[PDB]
Amino acid sequence: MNVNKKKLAEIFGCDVRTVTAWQSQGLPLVSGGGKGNEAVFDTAAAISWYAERDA
Amino acid sequence: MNVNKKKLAEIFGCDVRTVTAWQSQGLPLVSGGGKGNEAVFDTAAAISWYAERDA
Repeated sequence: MNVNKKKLAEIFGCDVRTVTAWQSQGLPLVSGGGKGNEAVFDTAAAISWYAERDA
Repeated sequence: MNVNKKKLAEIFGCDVRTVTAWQSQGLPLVSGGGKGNEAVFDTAAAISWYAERDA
């Protein structure tokens, strides 16, 4: 689902900054820029990415 | 974040029934029962479980 970065962090159970570090590592966003209610991610895409990195 | 089954489904990008099938496979719930706004899951626990399945 479409979520902002803080909501992504909450969903994953990580700090927000960890998501931004994940962006450095290839985590896709759906629409960009940065922290808070700016960068929008899709939960399903983040989970697929997450699962394909340490699974 | 504490979510119901339909919200877990939406987050993962699966049908609700896939979550119930995931429950058959060891997916932890935080508080149980069944479908819709009944069974409550934590997103971080579900993601950890999902990621540890097969990658």
